[PDB]
Amino acid sequence: AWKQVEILRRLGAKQIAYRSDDWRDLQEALKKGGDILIVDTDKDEAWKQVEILRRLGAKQIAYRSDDWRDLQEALKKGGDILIVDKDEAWKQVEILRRLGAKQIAYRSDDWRDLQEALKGDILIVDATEAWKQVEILRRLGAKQIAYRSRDLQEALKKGGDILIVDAT
Repeated sequence: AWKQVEILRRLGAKQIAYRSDDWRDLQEALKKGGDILIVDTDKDEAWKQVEILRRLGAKQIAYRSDDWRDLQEALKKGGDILIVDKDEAWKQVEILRRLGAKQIAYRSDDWRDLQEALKGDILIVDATEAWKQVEILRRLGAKQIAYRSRDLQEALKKGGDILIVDAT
């Protein structure tokens, strides 16, 4: 894994995101220079990993949950980015924004649902002209375009602002 992030940052990757079940991966990706740490699932254990990473010196904390009652409590414990995963989501992100959230994020594998999220947002993409959705959202004026899991090398050249890496 460390050899794979080395070549990404040796390429034009300036922002790298990490996420896995073992917090030791979070704990040691922070020494490897990981820009952003994602937290995924138990509520109590999640907010425990937030208070420690903030004290471990993490510069960018991210929390993800479907229940917007759970994403408001991570805001207080140290979460810097809220990842919303639904027709009330536009209202769900409205409460969070008007509660102090400066960085919100929506994630989906369809740019139709991400353009709809354009109304501080991150436009996370799940993938499987495959990695060509960036040139669209960039033409729509997106400022933070993230990419999540070989296309990672390609989506960098396309213009993905953030890359997201997982377990194993």
